[PDB]
Amino acid sequence: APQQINDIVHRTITPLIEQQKIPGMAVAVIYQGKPYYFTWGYADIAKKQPVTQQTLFELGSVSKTFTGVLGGDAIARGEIKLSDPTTKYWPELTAKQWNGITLLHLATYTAGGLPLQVPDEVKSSSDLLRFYQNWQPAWAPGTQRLYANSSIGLFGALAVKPSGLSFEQAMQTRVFQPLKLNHTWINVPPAEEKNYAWGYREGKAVHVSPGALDAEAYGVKSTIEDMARWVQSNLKPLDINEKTLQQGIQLAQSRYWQTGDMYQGLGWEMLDWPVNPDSIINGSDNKIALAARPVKAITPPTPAVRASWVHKTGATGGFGSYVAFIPEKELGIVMLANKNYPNPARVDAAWQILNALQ
Ligand SMILES: *[B]([O])([O])[C][N]S(=O)(=O)C1=[C][C]=C(C2=NN=N[N]2)[C]=C1Cl
Ligand SMILES: O=S(=O)(NCB(O)O)c1ccc(-c2nnn[nH]2)cc1Cl
Repeated sequence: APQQINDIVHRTITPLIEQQKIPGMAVAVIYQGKPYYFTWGYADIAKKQPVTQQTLFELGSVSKTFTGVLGGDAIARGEIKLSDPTTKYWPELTAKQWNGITLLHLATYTAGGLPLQVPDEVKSSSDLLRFYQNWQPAWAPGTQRLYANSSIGLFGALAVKPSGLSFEQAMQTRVFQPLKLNHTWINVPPAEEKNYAWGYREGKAVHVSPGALDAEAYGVKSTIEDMARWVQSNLKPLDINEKTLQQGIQLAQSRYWQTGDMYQGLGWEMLDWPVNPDSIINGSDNKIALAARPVKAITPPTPAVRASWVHKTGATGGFGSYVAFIPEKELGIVMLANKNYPNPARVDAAWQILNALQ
Protein backbone atom coordinates (compact mmCIF):
# COMPACT_ATOMS: atom_id res chain seq x y z
CA ALA A 1 0.00 0.00 0.00
CA PRO A 2 2.34 2.73 -1.32
CA GLN A 3 1.42 6.01 0.35
CA GLN A 4 0.77 7.70 -2.99
CA ILE A 5 -1.91 5.16 -3.80
CA ASN A 6 -3.39 5.33 -0.31
CA ASP A 7 -3.55 9.09 -0.43
CA ILE A 8 -5.06 9.60 -3.85
CA VAL A 9 -7.60 6.88 -3.36
CA HIS A 10 -8.69 8.11 0.06
CA ARG A 11 -8.66 11.80 -0.90
CA THR A 12 -10.89 11.08 -3.90
CA ILE A 13 -13.27 8.45 -2.57
CA THR A 14 -13.98 9.82 0.91
CA PRO A 15 -15.63 13.00 -0.40
CA LEU A 16 -17.35 10.99 -3.14
CA ILE A 17 -18.97 8.79 -0.50
CA GLU A 18 -20.07 11.80 1.54
CA GLN A 19 -21.38 13.74 -1.47
CA GLN A 20 -23.24 10.78 -2.91
CA LYS A 21 -24.41 9.25 0.40
CA ILE A 22 -23.05 5.86 -0.66
CA PRO A 23 -23.68 3.24 2.05
CA GLY A 24 -20.81 0.93 1.15
CA MET A 25 -17.98 0.91 -1.36
CA ALA A 26 -15.03 -1.20 -2.44
CA VAL A 27 -12.20 0.05 -4.65
CA ALA A 28 -9.28 -1.77 -6.27
CA VAL A 29 -6.39 -0.02 -7.91
CA ILE A 30 -4.20 -2.07 -10.19
CA TYR A 31 -0.82 -0.37 -10.22
CA GLN A 32 2.06 -1.80 -12.19
CA GLY A 33 -0.15 -4.85 -12.45
CA LYS A 34 -0.59 -5.50 -8.69
CA PRO A 35 -3.89 -4.88 -6.85
CA TYR A 36 -4.50 -2.64 -3.84
CA TYR A 37 -7.83 -2.75 -2.08
CA PHE A 38 -9.87 -0.26 -0.11
CA THR A 39 -13.26 -0.59 1.55
CA TRP A 40 -15.74 1.69 3.32
CA GLY A 41 -19.09 1.47 5.01
CA TYR A 42 -21.79 -1.15 4.91
CA ALA A 43 -22.82 -4.08 2.78
CA ASP A 44 -25.98 -4.39 4.93
CA ILE A 45 -27.00 -1.36 7.02
CA ALA A 46 -29.69 -3.12 9.07
CA LYS A 47 -27.41 -6.03 10.03
CA LYS A 48 -24.32 -3.80 10.40
CA GLN A 49 -22.25 -5.88 8.01
CA PRO A 50 -19.21 -4.00 6.67
CA VAL A 51 -17.96 -4.02 3.12
CA THR A 52 -14.97 -6.36 2.89
CA GLN A 53 -12.81 -7.72 0.08
CA GLN A 54 -15.26 -10.66 -0.03
CA THR A 55 -18.48 -8.64 -0.35
CA LEU A 56 -20.45 -9.38 -3.53
CA PHE A 57 -21.84 -6.39 -5.44
CA GLU A 58 -24.20 -6.36 -8.40
CA LEU A 59 -22.11 -5.30 -11.41
CA GLY A 60 -25.13 -4.32 -13.52
CA SER A 61 -23.97 -3.56 -17.06
CA VAL A 62 -20.30 -4.17 -16.27
CA SER A 63 -21.62 -7.73 -16.93
CA LYS A 64 -21.60 -6.76 -20.63
CA THR A 65 -17.80 -6.97 -20.55
CA PHE A 66 -18.05 -10.64 -19.50
CA THR A 67 -20.65 -11.20 -22.22
CA GLY A 68 -18.41 -9.54 -24.79
CA VAL A 69 -15.39 -11.63 -23.80
CA LEU A 70 -17.45 -14.83 -23.73
CA GLY A 71 -18.63 -14.03 -27.25
CA GLY A 72 -15.03 -13.23 -28.23
CA ASP A 73 -14.04 -16.66 -26.91
CA ALA A 74 -16.79 -18.30 -29.01
CA ILE A 75 -15.46 -16.52 -32.11
CA ALA A 76 -11.93 -17.64 -31.27
CA ARG A 77 -13.23 -21.22 -30.94
CA GLY A 78 -14.72 -20.92 -34.45
CA GLU A 79 -18.21 -21.52 -33.04
CA ILE A 80 -19.58 -18.25 -34.34
CA LYS A 81 -18.48 -15.36 -36.54
CA LEU A 82 -19.59 -11.73 -36.02
CA SER A 83 -20.34 -11.54 -39.72
CA ASP A 84 -22.98 -14.33 -39.31
CA PRO A 85 -26.65 -13.39 -39.75
CA THR A 86 -28.59 -13.46 -36.48
CA THR A 87 -30.92 -15.95 -38.15
CA LYS A 88 -28.12 -18.50 -38.43
CA TYR A 89 -28.46 -19.11 -34.71
CA TRP A 90 -32.15 -18.29 -34.35
CA PRO A 91 -33.81 -19.62 -37.47
CA GLU A 92 -37.28 -18.86 -36.05
CA LEU A 93 -36.42 -15.18 -36.51
CA THR A 94 -38.01 -15.13 -39.96
CA ALA A 95 -39.31 -11.56 -40.08
CA LYS A 96 -37.80 -9.59 -42.98
CA GLN A 97 -36.27 -6.77 -40.89
CA TRP A 98 -33.71 -9.30 -39.66
CA ASN A 99 -32.19 -9.67 -43.13
CA GLY A 100 -28.85 -7.95 -42.83
CA ILE A 101 -28.72 -7.83 -39.01
CA THR A 102 -25.58 -9.73 -37.95
CA LEU A 103 -24.13 -10.84 -34.62
CA LEU A 104 -21.80 -7.82 -34.93
CA HIS A 105 -24.81 -5.50 -34.88
CA LEU A 106 -26.28 -7.23 -31.86
CA ALA A 107 -22.99 -7.18 -29.97
CA THR A 108 -22.42 -3.47 -30.57
CA TYR A 109 -25.92 -1.96 -30.29
CA THR A 110 -26.00 -1.15 -34.04
CA ALA A 111 -28.87 -3.37 -35.22
CA GLY A 112 -31.11 -0.32 -35.83
CA GLY A 113 -32.80 0.66 -32.60
CA LEU A 114 -33.30 -2.40 -30.40
CA PRO A 115 -34.51 -0.91 -27.07
CA LEU A 116 -32.59 -0.45 -23.86
CA GLN A 117 -34.75 -2.92 -21.98
CA VAL A 118 -36.63 -6.01 -22.94
CA PRO A 119 -40.24 -5.21 -22.01
CA ASP A 120 -41.15 -6.36 -18.46
CA GLU A 121 -44.16 -8.10 -19.99
CA VAL A 122 -41.79 -10.52 -21.73
CA LYS A 123 -41.92 -13.45 -19.33
CA SER A 124 -41.72 -16.58 -21.47
CA SER A 125 -39.43 -17.76 -24.24
CA SER A 126 -42.32 -17.47 -26.73
CA ASP A 127 -42.86 -13.88 -25.50
CA LEU A 128 -39.21 -13.17 -26.35
CA LEU A 129 -39.52 -14.58 -29.91
CA ARG A 130 -42.65 -12.50 -30.43
CA PHE A 131 -40.84 -9.37 -29.24
CA TYR A 132 -37.90 -9.74 -31.66
CA GLN A 133 -40.14 -10.77 -34.60
CA ASN A 134 -42.40 -7.77 -34.05
CA TRP A 135 -39.68 -5.21 -33.35
CA GLN A 136 -39.38 -2.60 -36.10
CA PRO A 137 -35.99 -0.97 -36.64
CA ALA A 138 -35.90 2.78 -36.84
CA TRP A 139 -32.67 2.62 -38.80
CA ALA A 140 -30.76 0.50 -41.27
CA PRO A 141 -28.27 -1.88 -39.67
CA GLY A 142 -24.83 -0.48 -38.96
CA THR A 143 -25.86 3.18 -39.01
CA GLN A 144 -26.76 4.20 -35.45
CA ARG A 145 -25.80 3.10 -31.98
CA LEU A 146 -28.46 2.81 -29.27
CA TYR A 147 -27.14 1.23 -26.06
CA ALA A 148 -29.39 -1.75 -25.39
CA ASN A 149 -29.73 -4.87 -23.25
CA SER A 150 -32.03 -6.33 -25.86
CA SER A 151 -29.13 -6.09 -28.34
CA ILE A 152 -26.05 -7.39 -26.52
CA GLY A 153 -28.18 -9.66 -24.35
CA LEU A 154 -29.44 -11.45 -27.46
CA PHE A 155 -25.87 -11.60 -28.76
CA GLY A 156 -24.79 -13.39 -25.57
CA ALA A 157 -27.61 -15.89 -25.71
CA LEU A 158 -26.94 -16.71 -29.37
CA ALA A 159 -23.15 -16.79 -28.99
CA VAL A 160 -23.32 -19.85 -26.75
CA LYS A 161 -25.78 -21.85 -28.87
CA PRO A 162 -23.21 -23.90 -30.82
CA SER A 163 -21.47 -24.95 -27.57
CA GLY A 164 -24.78 -26.48 -26.41
CA LEU A 165 -24.03 -24.99 -22.99
CA SER A 166 -26.35 -22.73 -21.08
CA PHE A 167 -25.17 -19.12 -20.94
CA GLU A 168 -24.32 -19.58 -17.24
CA GLN A 169 -22.48 -22.90 -17.87
CA ALA A 170 -20.52 -21.38 -20.74
CA MET A 171 -19.61 -18.29 -18.66
CA GLN A 172 -18.52 -20.43 -15.70
CA THR A 173 -16.46 -22.95 -17.59
CA ARG A 174 -14.96 -20.67 -20.28
CA VAL A 175 -14.40 -17.38 -18.45
CA PHE A 176 -14.83 -17.50 -14.65
CA GLN A 177 -13.03 -20.78 -13.94
CA PRO A 178 -9.98 -20.28 -16.16
CA LEU A 179 -9.46 -16.79 -14.70
CA LYS A 180 -9.94 -18.09 -11.14
CA LEU A 181 -12.92 -15.81 -10.54
CA ASN A 182 -14.27 -18.18 -7.90
CA HIS A 183 -16.48 -15.54 -6.24
CA THR A 184 -18.17 -14.27 -9.38
CA TRP A 185 -21.75 -15.43 -10.07
CA ILE A 186 -24.68 -15.07 -12.43
CA ASN A 187 -26.80 -16.55 -9.65
CA VAL A 188 -25.58 -16.01 -6.08
CA PRO A 189 -25.36 -19.46 -4.45
CA PRO A 190 -26.75 -19.95 -0.92
CA ALA A 191 -23.20 -20.51 0.37
CA GLU A 192 -22.30 -16.94 -0.62
CA GLU A 193 -25.44 -15.11 0.61
CA LYS A 194 -23.67 -13.94 3.82
CA ASN A 195 -21.44 -11.88 1.53
CA TYR A 196 -24.09 -10.52 -0.82
CA ALA A 197 -24.48 -6.82 -0.14
CA TRP A 198 -27.87 -5.15 -0.29
CA GLY A 199 -28.34 -2.37 -2.80
CA TYR A 200 -29.98 0.83 -1.64
CA ARG A 201 -32.53 2.81 -3.58
CA GLU A 202 -34.59 5.56 -1.95
CA GLY A 203 -33.49 4.17 1.38
CA LYS A 204 -34.84 0.67 0.69
CA ALA A 205 -32.66 -2.47 0.57
CA VAL A 206 -33.03 -4.05 -2.87
CA HIS A 207 -31.57 -6.75 -5.12
CA VAL A 208 -31.79 -7.06 -8.89
CA SER A 209 -35.14 -8.38 -10.17
CA PRO A 210 -35.38 -11.29 -12.60
CA GLY A 211 -35.86 -10.34 -16.23
CA ALA A 212 -35.45 -11.60 -19.77
CA LEU A 213 -31.80 -11.70 -20.81
CA ASP A 214 -30.76 -10.46 -17.36
CA ALA A 215 -27.75 -12.75 -17.07
CA GLU A 216 -26.45 -11.75 -20.48
CA ALA A 217 -26.95 -7.98 -20.03
CA TYR A 218 -26.63 -7.01 -16.36
CA GLY A 219 -26.72 -10.05 -14.11
CA VAL A 220 -23.20 -10.73 -12.80
CA LYS A 221 -22.27 -10.29 -9.11
CA SER A 222 -18.64 -10.18 -8.00
CA THR A 223 -16.18 -9.20 -5.29
CA ILE A 224 -13.56 -6.49 -5.47
CA GLU A 225 -10.83 -9.16 -5.58
CA ASP A 226 -12.34 -10.98 -8.54
CA MET A 227 -12.98 -7.71 -10.31
CA ALA A 228 -9.34 -6.69 -9.83
CA ARG A 229 -8.38 -10.03 -11.38
CA TRP A 230 -10.79 -9.33 -14.25
CA VAL A 231 -9.00 -6.02 -14.82
CA GLN A 232 -5.58 -7.74 -14.66
CA SER A 233 -6.79 -10.28 -17.23
CA ASN A 234 -8.01 -7.57 -19.58
CA LEU A 235 -4.81 -5.54 -19.09
CA LYS A 236 -2.52 -8.46 -19.96
CA PRO A 237 -4.41 -11.09 -21.97
CA LEU A 238 -1.23 -12.79 -23.22
CA ASP A 239 -0.66 -14.15 -19.71
CA ILE A 240 -3.85 -16.15 -20.07
CA ASN A 241 -3.03 -19.80 -20.74
CA GLU A 242 -6.31 -20.68 -22.47
CA LYS A 243 -5.76 -19.62 -26.10
CA THR A 244 -9.34 -18.90 -27.17
CA LEU A 245 -9.94 -16.85 -23.99
CA GLN A 246 -6.79 -14.84 -24.55
CA GLN A 247 -8.01 -14.18 -28.09
CA GLY A 248 -11.55 -13.38 -26.96
CA ILE A 249 -10.28 -10.68 -24.64
CA GLN A 250 -8.34 -9.20 -27.54
CA LEU A 251 -11.46 -9.32 -29.73
CA ALA A 252 -13.60 -7.57 -27.11
CA GLN A 253 -11.19 -4.62 -27.06
CA SER A 254 -11.06 -4.24 -30.82
CA ARG A 255 -12.61 -1.05 -32.16
CA TYR A 256 -15.69 -1.76 -34.33
CA TRP A 257 -17.48 1.62 -34.50
CA GLN A 258 -16.73 5.20 -33.64
CA THR A 259 -19.10 7.81 -32.27
CA GLY A 260 -17.48 11.05 -31.28
CA ASP A 261 -14.31 10.24 -29.39
CA MET A 262 -15.50 6.79 -28.31
CA TYR A 263 -14.95 3.36 -29.87
CA GLN A 264 -17.30 0.46 -29.35
CA GLY A 265 -15.82 -2.92 -28.50
CA LEU A 266 -17.66 -6.06 -27.38
CA GLY A 267 -19.02 -4.88 -24.04
CA TRP A 268 -15.94 -2.69 -23.42
CA GLU A 269 -15.89 0.88 -24.68
CA MET A 270 -12.63 2.64 -25.48
CA LEU A 271 -11.10 6.08 -26.01
CA ASP A 272 -7.57 6.95 -27.07
CA TRP A 273 -5.23 7.68 -24.16
CA PRO A 274 -4.53 10.36 -23.15
CA VAL A 275 -8.18 11.14 -22.93
CA ASN A 276 -9.84 14.41 -22.39
CA PRO A 277 -11.36 13.86 -18.93
CA ASP A 278 -14.35 16.08 -19.85
CA SER A 279 -14.87 13.76 -22.83
CA ILE A 280 -15.20 10.63 -20.68
CA ILE A 281 -16.72 12.27 -17.62
CA ASN A 282 -19.47 14.03 -19.54
CA GLY A 283 -19.69 11.15 -21.99
CA SER A 284 -20.59 8.76 -19.15
CA ASP A 285 -23.72 10.69 -18.20
CA ASN A 286 -26.73 8.74 -19.29
CA LYS A 287 -27.90 11.86 -21.23
CA ILE A 288 -25.14 10.92 -23.64
CA ALA A 289 -24.43 7.27 -22.98
CA LEU A 290 -27.97 6.11 -23.66
CA ALA A 291 -28.66 8.44 -26.64
CA ALA A 292 -29.21 7.50 -30.29
CA ARG A 293 -25.94 8.37 -32.09
CA PRO A 294 -24.77 7.93 -35.66
CA VAL A 295 -21.78 5.60 -35.93
CA LYS A 296 -18.91 5.33 -38.35
CA ALA A 297 -17.84 1.83 -39.22
CA ILE A 298 -14.22 1.02 -38.61
CA THR A 299 -13.49 -1.04 -41.67
CA PRO A 300 -11.89 -3.38 -40.73
CA PRO A 301 -11.90 -3.06 -36.92
CA THR A 302 -8.74 -1.85 -35.24
CA PRO A 303 -7.14 -4.50 -33.03
CA ALA A 304 -6.99 -3.62 -29.33
CA VAL A 305 -4.99 -0.44 -28.90
CA ARG A 306 -2.77 -0.50 -25.81
CA ALA A 307 -2.84 3.29 -25.38
CA SER A 308 -6.56 3.30 -24.58
CA TRP A 309 -8.80 4.27 -21.73
CA VAL A 310 -10.94 1.10 -21.69
CA HIS A 311 -13.99 1.24 -19.46
CA LYS A 312 -17.58 0.33 -18.61
CA THR A 313 -20.23 1.68 -16.25
CA GLY A 314 -22.85 -0.54 -14.66
CA ALA A 315 -26.05 -0.04 -12.70
CA THR A 316 -28.85 -1.91 -11.13
CA GLY A 317 -31.61 -0.33 -9.03
CA GLY A 318 -29.41 -0.51 -5.95
CA PHE A 319 -25.82 -0.63 -7.22
CA GLY A 320 -23.34 1.46 -9.19
CA SER A 321 -20.15 0.01 -10.62
CA TYR A 322 -17.31 1.29 -12.75
CA VAL A 323 -14.21 -0.23 -14.26
CA ALA A 324 -11.49 1.54 -16.23
CA PHE A 325 -7.98 0.61 -17.28
CA ILE A 326 -5.10 1.66 -19.51
CA PRO A 327 -3.20 -1.32 -20.93
CA GLU A 328 -0.10 0.69 -21.92
CA LYS A 329 0.34 1.82 -18.30
CA GLU A 330 -0.58 -1.47 -16.59
CA LEU A 331 -2.99 0.67 -14.59
CA GLY A 332 -6.62 0.27 -13.68
CA ILE A 333 -9.40 0.75 -11.22
CA VAL A 334 -12.62 -0.90 -10.07
CA MET A 335 -15.23 1.00 -8.06
CA LEU A 336 -18.14 -1.03 -6.62
CA ALA A 337 -20.89 0.68 -4.61
CA ASN A 338 -24.29 -0.34 -3.29
CA LYS A 339 -26.03 2.78 -4.50
CA ASN A 340 -26.69 3.71 -8.16
CA TYR A 341 -25.05 7.19 -8.07
CA PRO A 342 -24.40 9.36 -11.14
CA ASN A 343 -22.00 8.07 -13.80
CA PRO A 344 -20.08 11.34 -14.14
CA ALA A 345 -19.08 11.19 -10.46
CA ARG A 346 -17.69 7.69 -11.04
CA VAL A 347 -15.65 8.70 -14.06
CA ASP A 348 -14.36 11.87 -12.43
CA ALA A 349 -13.13 9.93 -9.42
CA ALA A 350 -11.54 7.19 -11.51
CA TRP A 351 -9.78 9.72 -13.72
CA GLN A 352 -8.52 11.71 -10.72
CA ILE A 353 -7.02 8.50 -9.30
CA LEU A 354 -5.53 7.05 -12.50
CA ASN A 355 -4.17 10.33 -13.78
CA ALA A 356 -2.34 10.89 -10.49
CA LEU A 357 -0.77 7.43 -10.70
CA GLN A 358 0.06 7.48 -14.38
B1 LIG B 1 -26.59 -1.33 -17.46
O1 LIG B 1 -26.19 -0.08 -18.11
O2 LIG B 1 -26.26 -1.27 -16.02
C1 LIG B 1 -28.13 -1.61 -17.65
N1 LIG B 1 -28.96 -0.49 -17.27
S1 LIG B 1 -30.58 -0.62 -17.28
O3 LIG B 1 -31.17 0.70 -17.28
O4 LIG B 1 -31.04 -1.30 -18.44
C2 LIG B 1 -31.14 -1.51 -15.86
C3 LIG B 1 -31.72 -2.76 -16.06
C4 LIG B 1 -32.21 -3.49 -14.98
C5 LIG B 1 -32.11 -2.96 -13.68
C6 LIG B 1 -32.58 -3.62 -12.55
N2 LIG B 1 -32.39 -3.22 -11.27
N3 LIG B 1 -33.02 -4.09 -10.44
N4 LIG B 1 -33.64 -5.03 -11.22
N5 LIG B 1 -33.37 -4.71 -12.52
C7 LIG B 1 -31.51 -1.72 -13.50
C8 LIG B 1 -31.02 -1.01 -14.57
CL1 LIG B 1 -30.27 0.53 -14.26
O1 LIG C 1 -10.21 -7.66 -37.95
S1 LIG C 1 -10.65 -7.90 -36.60
O2 LIG C 1 -10.77 -6.59 -35.98
N1 LIG C 1 -12.07 -8.66 -36.46
C1 LIG C 1 -12.69 -8.75 -35.15
B1 LIG C 1 -13.64 -9.98 -34.90
O3 LIG C 1 -13.97 -10.91 -35.96
O4 LIG C 1 -14.61 -9.94 -33.85
C2 LIG C 1 -9.45 -8.79 -35.64
C3 LIG C 1 -8.88 -8.15 -34.55
C4 LIG C 1 -7.94 -8.82 -33.76
C5 LIG C 1 -7.60 -10.13 -34.06
C6 LIG C 1 -6.67 -10.80 -33.26
N2 LIG C 1 -6.66 -12.12 -32.99
N3 LIG C 1 -5.60 -12.38 -32.15
N4 LIG C 1 -4.98 -11.19 -31.92
N5 LIG C 1 -5.65 -10.22 -32.61
C7 LIG C 1 -8.17 -10.76 -35.15
C8 LIG C 1 -9.10 -10.09 -35.92
CL1 LIG C 1 -9.82 -10.91 -37.27
